[PDB]
Amino acid sequence: RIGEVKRETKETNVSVKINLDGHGVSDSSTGIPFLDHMLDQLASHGLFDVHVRATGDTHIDDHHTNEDVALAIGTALLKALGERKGINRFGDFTAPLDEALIHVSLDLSGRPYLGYNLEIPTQRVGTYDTQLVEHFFQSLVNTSGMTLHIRQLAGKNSHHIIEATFKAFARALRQATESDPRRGG
Amino acid sequence: RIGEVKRETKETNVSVKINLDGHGVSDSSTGIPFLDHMLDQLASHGLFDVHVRATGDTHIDDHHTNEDVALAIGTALLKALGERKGINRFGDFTAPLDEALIHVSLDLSGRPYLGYNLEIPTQRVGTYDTQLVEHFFQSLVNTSGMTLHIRQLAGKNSHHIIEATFKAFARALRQATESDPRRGG
Amino acid sequence: RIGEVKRETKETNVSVKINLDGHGVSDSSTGIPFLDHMLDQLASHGLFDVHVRATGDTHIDDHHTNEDVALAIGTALLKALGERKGINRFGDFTAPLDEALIHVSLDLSGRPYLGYNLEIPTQRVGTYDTQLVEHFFQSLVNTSGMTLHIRQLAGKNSHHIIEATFKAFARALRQATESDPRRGG
Amino acid sequence: RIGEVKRETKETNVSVKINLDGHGVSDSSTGIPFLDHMLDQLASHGLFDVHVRATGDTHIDDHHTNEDVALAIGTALLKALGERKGINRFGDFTAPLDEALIHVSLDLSGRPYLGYNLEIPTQRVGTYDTQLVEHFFQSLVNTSGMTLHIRQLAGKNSHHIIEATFKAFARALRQATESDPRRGG
Amino acid sequence: RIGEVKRETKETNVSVKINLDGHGVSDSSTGIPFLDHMLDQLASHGLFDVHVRATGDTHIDDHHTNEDVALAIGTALLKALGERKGINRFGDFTAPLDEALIHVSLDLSGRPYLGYNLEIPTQRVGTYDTQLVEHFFQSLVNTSGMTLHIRQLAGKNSHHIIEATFKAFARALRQATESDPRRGG
Amino acid sequence: RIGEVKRETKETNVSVKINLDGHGVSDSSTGIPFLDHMLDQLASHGLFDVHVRATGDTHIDDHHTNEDVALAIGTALLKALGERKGINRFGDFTAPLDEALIHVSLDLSGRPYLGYNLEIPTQRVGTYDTQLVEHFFQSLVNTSGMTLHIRQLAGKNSHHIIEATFKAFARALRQATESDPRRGG
Ligand SMILES: O=P(O)(O)C[C@H](O)Cn1cncn1
Ligand SMILES: O=P(O)(O)C[C@H](O)Cn1cncn1
Ligand SMILES: O=P(O)(O)C[C@H](O)Cn1cncn1
Ligand SMILES: O=P(O)(O)C[C@H](O)Cn1cncn1
Ligand SMILES: O=P(O)(O)C[C@H](O)Cn1cncn1
Ligand SMILES: O=P(O)(O)C[C@H](O)Cn1cncn1
Ligand SMILES: [Mn+2]
Ligand SMILES: [Mn+2]
Ligand SMILES: [Mn+2]
Ligand SMILES: [Mn+2]
Ligand SMILES: [Mn+2]
Ligand SMILES: [Mn+2]
Ligand SMILES: [Mn+2]
Ligand SMILES: [Mn+2]
Ligand SMILES: [Mn+2]
Ligand SMILES: [Mn+2]
Ligand SMILES: [Mn+2]
Ligand SMILES: [Mn+2]
Repeated sequence: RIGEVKRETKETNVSVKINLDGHGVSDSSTGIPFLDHMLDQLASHGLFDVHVRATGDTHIDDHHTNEDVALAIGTALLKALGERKGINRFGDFTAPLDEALIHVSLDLSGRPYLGYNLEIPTQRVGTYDTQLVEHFFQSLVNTSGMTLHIRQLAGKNSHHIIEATFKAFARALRQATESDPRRGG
Repeated sequence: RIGEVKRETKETNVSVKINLDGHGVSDSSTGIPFLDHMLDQLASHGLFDVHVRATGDTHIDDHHTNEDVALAIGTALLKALGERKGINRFGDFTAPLDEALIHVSLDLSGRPYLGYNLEIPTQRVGTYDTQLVEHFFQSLVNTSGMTLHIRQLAGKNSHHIIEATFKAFARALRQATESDPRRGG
Repeated sequence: RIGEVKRETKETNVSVKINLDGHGVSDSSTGIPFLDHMLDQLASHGLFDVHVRATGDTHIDDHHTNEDVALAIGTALLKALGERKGINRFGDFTAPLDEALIHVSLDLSGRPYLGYNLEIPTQRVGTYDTQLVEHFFQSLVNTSGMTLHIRQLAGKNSHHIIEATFKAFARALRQATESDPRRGG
Repeated sequence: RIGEVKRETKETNVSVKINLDGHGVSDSSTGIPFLDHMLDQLASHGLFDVHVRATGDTHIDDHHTNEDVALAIGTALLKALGERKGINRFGDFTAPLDEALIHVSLDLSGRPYLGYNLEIPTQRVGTYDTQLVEHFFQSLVNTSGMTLHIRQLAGKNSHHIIEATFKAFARALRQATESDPRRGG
Repeated sequence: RIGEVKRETKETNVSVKINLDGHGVSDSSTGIPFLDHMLDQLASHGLFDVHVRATGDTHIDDHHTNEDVALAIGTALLKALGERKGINRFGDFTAPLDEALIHVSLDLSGRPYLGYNLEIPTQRVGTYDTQLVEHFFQSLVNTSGMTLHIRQLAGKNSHHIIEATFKAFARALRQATESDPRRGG
Repeated sequence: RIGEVKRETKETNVSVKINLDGHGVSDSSTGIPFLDHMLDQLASHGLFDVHVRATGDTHIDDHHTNEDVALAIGTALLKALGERKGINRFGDFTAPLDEALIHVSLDLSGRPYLGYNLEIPTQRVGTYDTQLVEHFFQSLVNTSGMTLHIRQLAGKNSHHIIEATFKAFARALRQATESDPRRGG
């Protein structure tokens, strides 16, 4: 079960491929290094094999090369799934880091939606603009065709809240499409 | 594992049977057609085989023929279970529709309770009186002997909130009694 | 410039075709008659030729046969456009009815968004559920791939506010894609 | 998989052993009888085999013999686990009693934390000082090395809230370390 | 219709030329790269041919080399126009990006004014100081001799609000001076 | 009295050694230079001999290489102490910088706790993320096994508040364990 999408514009050049049924292998180098620590989380905890290579204009702000990565993961994930048959289709999970809880629920059925209730106190994490985290999941929703609710329940630390939502999105994505129920189709 | 209850009063005539271990088959025609769309949800997502035939006085308000359907599903579900042995007994699940989250938790152990926190903005959905949804689960609780907490977390659409709680009740009922733990009894 | 989409599920059967460059001709019969008065407005004021034939389950609530009409207009409108070249791409317009102003702005470039600020006082217009008007434009946005801002500026009348936003959406859709600028491509 | 810890000070004398992979057997007599009803819950619902023998100074307040029990369960649970390999590592669960919901989430990875949001109305349950329940889980966190979030969602009954958090901690501890994912190590 | 202004002080060295009647060609390299992405917008959407070469002291803050660019565009734009005859003279436009609306209105008649109602949440975009955007249009107003009202109507994203006002200023500047009415002079 | 801890993970490589009874000598180079100015303060004012060598991934945010330094100082400090005998065990001190008072109290007896009441106005000091100062003392508490209360009493300057708490922690750590009372053991 693999979907691979290449996509190149005048701003970015994005190469994306995902094995949906796989192991904790990860090779994914974007132009900004903080996404590389977050795409490790949906490889080791979601047990996906994700491969991202993106070259973009970080000479200017990082908004352009974060859209085109997140848009390409969704088109690869819509192409990874087929005619949706024999999957659980519902993924819900909550995951603590230190002091912080995120609850992530998702639907993976045609219709795109993003509910976003996180509030990050600081404006940069290391060098990541921190207003792009909602824009990562907004771009992932619009091409994958999924409903997604992300809710913060506790916690005040910028590196801890963003890493609690990428562990909880990974565990709730391998519960929806990766696992299978008792029915056949 | 089947329980079947017939029940007839001067107002209604209700025939109800449930296969608790079954597939996504559904034949259930009540006097009001909007329940028929909701009992489809606890057949396809709960993987139950539910059979409801009710004839009642919809010449007057629909309050009378909604009690006697919901009372008969519970007596059939108490008769579907036996001496409760080797079941998980706890069912919790949250399920998104577009913009709306419902969290449903349940207990299935003797004691009846209903906590209800939904707030529906409109007063009719198509023709369904919308004040009967809490009364559906109040009648189902009192005969099944279960604790039930239903909590709205987001969402403003009458057809979306009621369909998000009948998908989440179904997935949380096939987690409590249908699945079995590692112990035998 | 024509796009035609047929779409049939277990609930509805929808046939939709749009001439984007056309005249004020209109033949469009949905299962609910109040949409037929509103699709007249995007034919005579938008100068589109829209043809809708939908058969659906109005035996239950009208939510199901309003999605599948609005989803099919968008896929027809994405197929009416091609590689977007030589269009204005921006459509903004405000249109009064009696006492009521709606301001509609749109983008037609890939990314879907809906901003909705209307507040209708009553719950039915004639028989139309009135909570579906936002759901009409939510379904039209997700398949057409357009940003859409709809803002109420004045007015308290249910038939006047909904008819002021379907005149202003029509005039702002024939300004974006139908008219052409001085450039060639 | 067994860890056994003996620990004796001038105040208490505590003997603690836990089979982490086991059945619903329970023999655990502390000096105060209300802990004995609560350690039954993490034996039958968590499917652990816990053995506690503690003799302490209940001639004075029960604060001293509740620390040393809860400190010894954690050191036994850190010794029950080894090099943490091939476990789910995340345990989240919510469990109703009558009218009361507790949501318990946990992490079991090195770092200790306790978030506590319960509010018990009365000051004694039978004879248990009721300000020690947070101190039970504070002592269990500091030696086990786990993050733990405990959140009350409803309910006003002292015996019902404390028994809803010891059923939900047990089900969320046999989900984190007891169950195993599809990966090997 | 071309105006070209060279201007050099002890701090900056600015070379600016604008073809007002032209096409979507753009070669404009300032010392800070985020202006280069914004001056692309008034070339492709305004259909102007703008040429900016500025060398300045970005060894210190960027306030000095943003004034002298914006002051030189206005003197070039006052020299691009002549005795104002046969132009529309009024330019108003609103332009959505994702979630954000800016309404820009302008006058181009002698008298300088700037109304500014934007509120940007963050303090840097990539490396641009974000308090200079109002100072860009304040310097452009004082030399061009135009009234300018900029009003935010929605939106919370720093890169989206600033790019929605440079698309709407461009479309409202090619409506005022570039297009011509039915009168001759 | 020396404890030395080496610790290496996939992210960092930390070498830490502390002479608890020593002089004002300091050689400690972490990957981020602002910790090096703060570990000078617990060498000259605490009269400790601390040696830290850490190599970590400052290619991404500094959160990872600040945990593993602070975790290694605590394990070295627990190994510096032995069976705690003949020490004062209580350390309390308040220390002014310009306009700012911090009161630091500590316990060094088994049980870990951190109370943190500082509020820093800015978000970076030079390049240090400033949300990590509480996370420094949270990691130092969990491995050393000490209670620690840090309270701000006055002051508004980011470099002055953080340097007032590292002078007051040093003087309160050489009062607890370094000095000895009149008793022998
Ligand atoms: O969760 P872990 O312990 O497996 C490693 C984390 O990814 C690193 N971390 C520590 N604090 C925040 N992130
Ligand atoms: O959830 P689906 O997409 O399987 C079909 C829904 O039952 C129909 N629906 C669409 N909006 C509200 N209900
Ligand atoms: O706008 P008109 O006058 O062309 C006809 C309207 O469509 C009918 N109407 C009158 N009030 C509300 N709608
Ligand atoms: O939950 P049960 O019914 O298995 C027995 C309970 O432990 C006893 N109880 C009844 N109310 C509060 N506790
Ligand atoms: O508006 P577009 O899609 O033509 C390209 C934008 O300029 C890039 N962008 C995407 N988000 C914010 N800016
Ligand atoms: O406290 P001092 O004067 O010994 C030197 C300080 O460490 C340097 N300093 C001056 N302001 C803030 N820090
Ligand atoms: Mn964007
Ligand atoms: Mn991390
Ligand atoms: Mn009743
Ligand atoms: Mn439905
Ligand atoms: Mn819908
Ligand atoms: Mn009308
Ligand atoms: Mn205590
Ligand atoms: Mn009890
Ligand atoms: Mn200035
Ligand atoms: Mn841009
Ligand atoms: Mn951390
Ligand atoms: Mn200093």
